[PDB]
Amino acid sequence: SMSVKKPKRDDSKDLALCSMILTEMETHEDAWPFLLPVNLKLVPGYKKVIKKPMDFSTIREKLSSGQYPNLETFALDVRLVFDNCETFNEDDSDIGRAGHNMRKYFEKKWTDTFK
Repeated sequence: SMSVKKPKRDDSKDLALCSMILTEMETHEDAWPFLLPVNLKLVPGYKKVIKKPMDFSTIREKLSSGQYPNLETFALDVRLVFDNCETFNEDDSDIGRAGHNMRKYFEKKWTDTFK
């Protein structure tokens, strides 16, 4: 509350560390469905169904330009990528499996880097 604060966690490396995670997600062999925004002209149903499209290149530009206020807003966008994927793709599909794999890969890096 006013003039009552928990001890100050060092957040000075968070930007660099999110960048490293994101590089590791970019270079994963199963990243290919997620590298670029879904082409809304060429994929019927995407625009109407997926209310907030998100992809790794868009996260990279947001990260690089100071549009994440803290590491939690960064994780919310990464998770959005996988939540969108599950919304649109059957589990038993190459893309559906890719999204589960990448979400797992992310969540472990997230826990190991920050928890």
